[PDB]
Amino acid sequence: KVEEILEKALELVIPDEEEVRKGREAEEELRRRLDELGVEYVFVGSYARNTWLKGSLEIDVFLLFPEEFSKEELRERGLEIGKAVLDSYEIRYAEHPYVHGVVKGVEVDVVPCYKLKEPKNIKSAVDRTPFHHKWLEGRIKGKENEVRLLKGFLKANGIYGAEYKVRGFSGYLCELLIVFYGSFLETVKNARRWTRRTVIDVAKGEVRKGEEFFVVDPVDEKRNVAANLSLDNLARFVHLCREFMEAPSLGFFKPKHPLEIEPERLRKIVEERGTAVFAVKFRKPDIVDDNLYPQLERASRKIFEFLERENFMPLRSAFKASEEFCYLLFECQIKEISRVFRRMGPQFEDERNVKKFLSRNRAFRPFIENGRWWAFEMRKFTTPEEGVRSYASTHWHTLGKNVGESIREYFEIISGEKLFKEPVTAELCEMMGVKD
RNA sequence: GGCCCGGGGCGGUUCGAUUCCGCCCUGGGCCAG
Repeated sequence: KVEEILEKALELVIPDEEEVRKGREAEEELRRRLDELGVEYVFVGSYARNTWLKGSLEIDVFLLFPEEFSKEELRERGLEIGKAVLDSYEIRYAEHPYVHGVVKGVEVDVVPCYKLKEPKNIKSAVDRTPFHHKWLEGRIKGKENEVRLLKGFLKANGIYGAEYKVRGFSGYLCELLIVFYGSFLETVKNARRWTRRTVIDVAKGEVRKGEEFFVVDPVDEKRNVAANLSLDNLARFVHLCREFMEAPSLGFFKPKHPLEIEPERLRKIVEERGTAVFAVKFRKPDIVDDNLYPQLERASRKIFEFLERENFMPLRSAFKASEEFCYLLFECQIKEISRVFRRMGPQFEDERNVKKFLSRNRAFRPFIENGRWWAFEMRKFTTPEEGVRSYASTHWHTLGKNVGESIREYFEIISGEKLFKEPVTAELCEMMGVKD
């Protein structure tokens, strides 16, 4: 039953003593190092508030800087500090560059920011993290394990991150929800009544109807914390809460096995579906996931849309990434359409336009039907693949700055066996609802 | 980089395009780190 299951679950989300101590001695050594240089800092993030999920230990140290400092000064002293304070350092880049490293074995993030009083005057998102901590540090005390269960849940089912690869619930959003509902269970029990029009103003301890799913930042009434959450993902969650409440289980907190299918079975299935299944392969632009994916979607979409307006009756799109390449997969209901198709002309009454409509020499001689003229034209392509090779070769520019640039220079369309050998059998099964 | 909203030019396609497919400049807003 519910309580039972949550009890054995705490064992998958709560970090064990050796993992907790390791983090401690790290926080310990790090505080020492920063103090021996006396820098004005503050630990924030799930580690600060002991809400981090077992296996995801990371300390996030924030360096407070005067309001007048020029951004550049913040990066330079920020880089300097991290340098002298870390065992190993490697510069990373978000809205502004920062340093990421390791101390006594654990991950550490060193982010520069402005020490400020009162939400406005914030220049970057980083400048808000400090507040979010101050606001969260007092109210979350005594619920960490709830935050954890809830993170483990979302993670287990692939919707925990808030980056563009997941488009799920950011950690902050998670804690914000525990603070509102009081515990994991109350959260799950209430999410079942969530709609795409639901608003959640933690600050006013209220819930209302809006024009989109909106969780208002306690610190900033205009910022939506769940801003990046995909409508579908929001759905999957509600549905996950309804199923969990109906039949609790520990399986909801255990990641689902990759479950890979032998290419031969997968070939039969597509044969059984009798659809056109092909992919568009091209070299992965060497860029960060936050830019790669929003592009892959655009790409997948433009092509999906080229496909349906072209009457190839697309059923689902999908994409995958690799160190090596990128695959835009598709499945159409039409392997081959006719060459002739009908075009709509003007109404018989409109002599002018009709005349011009007939000035176009065509191979088939247009006819009348229901008052207006029609014509028979010939397609430039007759299969989905044939068409996608056309759309891509000429519209690459509209498939995302980077993705589109790599497609322009090189890309190929795959299919058949040659396809179930590529590193994409998994997505294809998801795309096709393959089960068992 | 992506999304949203808005200006000024174009190209293609069409009997017919502000209205489909796209490209230039270009103003504001938002998202991820």
